[PDB]
Amino acid sequence: PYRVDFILLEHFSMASFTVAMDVLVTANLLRADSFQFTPLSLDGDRVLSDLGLELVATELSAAALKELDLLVVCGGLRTPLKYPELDRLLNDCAAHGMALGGLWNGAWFLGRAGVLDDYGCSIHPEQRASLSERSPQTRITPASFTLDRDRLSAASPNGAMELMLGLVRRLYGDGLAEGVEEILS
Amino acid sequence: PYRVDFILLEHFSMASFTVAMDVLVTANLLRADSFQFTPLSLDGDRVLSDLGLELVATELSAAALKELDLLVVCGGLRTPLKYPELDRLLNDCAAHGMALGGLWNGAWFLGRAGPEQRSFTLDRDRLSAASPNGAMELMLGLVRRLYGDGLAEGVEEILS
Ligand SMILES: [Mg+2]
Repeated sequence: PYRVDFILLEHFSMASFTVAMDVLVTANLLRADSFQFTPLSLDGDRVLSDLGLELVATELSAAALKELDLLVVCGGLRTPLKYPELDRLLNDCAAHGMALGGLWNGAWFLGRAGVLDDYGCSIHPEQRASLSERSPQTRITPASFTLDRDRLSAASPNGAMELMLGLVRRLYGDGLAEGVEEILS
Repeated sequence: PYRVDFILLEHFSMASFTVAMDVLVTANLLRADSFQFTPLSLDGDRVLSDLGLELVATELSAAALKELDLLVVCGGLRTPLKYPELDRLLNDCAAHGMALGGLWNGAWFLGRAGPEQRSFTLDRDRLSAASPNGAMELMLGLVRRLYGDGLAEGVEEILS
């Protein structure tokens, strides 16, 4: 069971998050227990999305990240660029051997944390300039998603759907991913 | 501001419900105070979506259904075909002319009045949709009607 958790930041792109989840759930629909996932919050059991809706989430536990294969930072247009704690948290997750990710502008955070050094990534245009300024060793891919080793990132909802399809393809084959796509699309 | 409220039933289609909300929030981005909305629950302040995620909602209230210009029934595949209160309450809302709608198979509950056979359709003041994509056009038509093709076309360019 590939374990992936999503850190939902305030004003996170709901469409980015829900489409990525759809892919992982639909994958399970055709192939049992392929993925285990959990929405996570840095502070609280509720996170507000860019749609005004709040989602219930588990309060992140530095310890309970240990059993993870992938930690994804979910941001959005109005997502505040703070959360200084994410820097050592992601660095340690990177040291531990975890794959790391970001939707919409989550790559900005992976960038500041120094975990995209000599890696490609996708990020929303609004934060492209800052990401390059803070992380010179990070390359900006001229496309909506990026699958570079253990660094997965997307700049848009569609990029996020392709990103998780890329993940499904890399783990269980073109067969499952192609099947997942048929249902969703 | 036009008022639309969504009743989220257990296992409701998240994708279906979210894209609908996207159209409205987006319209508000292009034209302030265009819409107002609230997710509603028959029991508890939390509802399990079809994706395993739970959204915080507001428990349904009759006295509240006074400033509502539209009410929608959001359902999903594994959603149970029950909820008795959906007869008195729906008919009561129709008893006020109030607009009513349904997403995915939330039209079935509409059938207790007027593959769950029983993508979208806008019939006078009774809206419907049987797919996430149908939910999009559904709310786009709502905008096209209450505000025109201009604002409606603008929203369509953003979501995609
Ligand atoms: Mg720092």
